[PDB]
Amino acid sequence: HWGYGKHNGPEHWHKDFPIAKGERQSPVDIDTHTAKYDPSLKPLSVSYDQATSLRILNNGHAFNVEFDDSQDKAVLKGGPLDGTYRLIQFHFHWGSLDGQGSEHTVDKKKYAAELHLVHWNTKYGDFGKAVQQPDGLAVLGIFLKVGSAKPGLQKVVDVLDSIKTKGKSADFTNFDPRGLLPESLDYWTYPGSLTTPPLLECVTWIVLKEPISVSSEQVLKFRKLNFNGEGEPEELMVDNWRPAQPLKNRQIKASFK
Ligand SMILES: NS(=O)(=O)c1c(F)c(F)c(SCCO)c(F)c1NC1CCCCCCC1
Ligand SMILES: [Zn+2]
Repeated sequence: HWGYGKHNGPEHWHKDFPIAKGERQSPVDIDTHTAKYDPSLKPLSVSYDQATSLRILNNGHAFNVEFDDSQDKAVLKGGPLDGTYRLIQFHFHWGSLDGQGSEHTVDKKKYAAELHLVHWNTKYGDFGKAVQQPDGLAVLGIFLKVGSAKPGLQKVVDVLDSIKTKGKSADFTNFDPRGLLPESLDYWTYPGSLTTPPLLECVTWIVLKEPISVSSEQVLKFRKLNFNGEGEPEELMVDNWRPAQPLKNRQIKASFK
């Protein structure tokens, strides 16, 4: 039942998912002035050389690019993390207009979209068990602004026409997610949650400071996707973002300056 509309959208989620009002919900606004520089934070280590993408799927809420995570192929480590976290999928959240679409905000600024690369802590053996643990997941979030095209996104954008409606999927091999990163790996980090139901409080959030640029043509193609399934009334897949939630009793740490 949950979704992103007036009747089932973020302000309703708490009724099925009481943790919506919990103590470590995501996303948040990143107050860049109150984020504490922490010289003990390590460089983030992003090892995507061996990533094996499998499939791309429209689930009715967003689209997911899935990876084979049955061995240590694409991993995130260091940064604020202990251990090794395996990439399982990436997805995006975006707006009906370029002035909104990101879930995290930076001194209240919305970006056109936000990419989330979702990784799970290999000490919990699989993703289902990891989401039940307070350090189960590390999600790397990257802002998108509109300007020049991102060449390494085009393969994603071109296949979207083939997964237009809910439940459609396509083969999606040999996609390299290093094509989606910006130059710098400076980050903020905080303890938070999934941003969609079940809203589990299991995420170490790592949000890059530097956005990537994507073209208006690229983001426009995102907005041509549908929330409905084939042969239902067209509801464009836009504004699939959860707004900033109360920071509460949490500190956002910066890797830089
Ligand atoms: N937004 S997020 O990065 O915190 C996030 C996770 F980290 C998750 F681990 C999950 S669990 C599903 C894994 O495929 C999740 F749904 C989302 N959110 C969903 C966003 C909207 C569209 C539904 C598709 C799955 C991602
Ligand atoms: Zn997300």
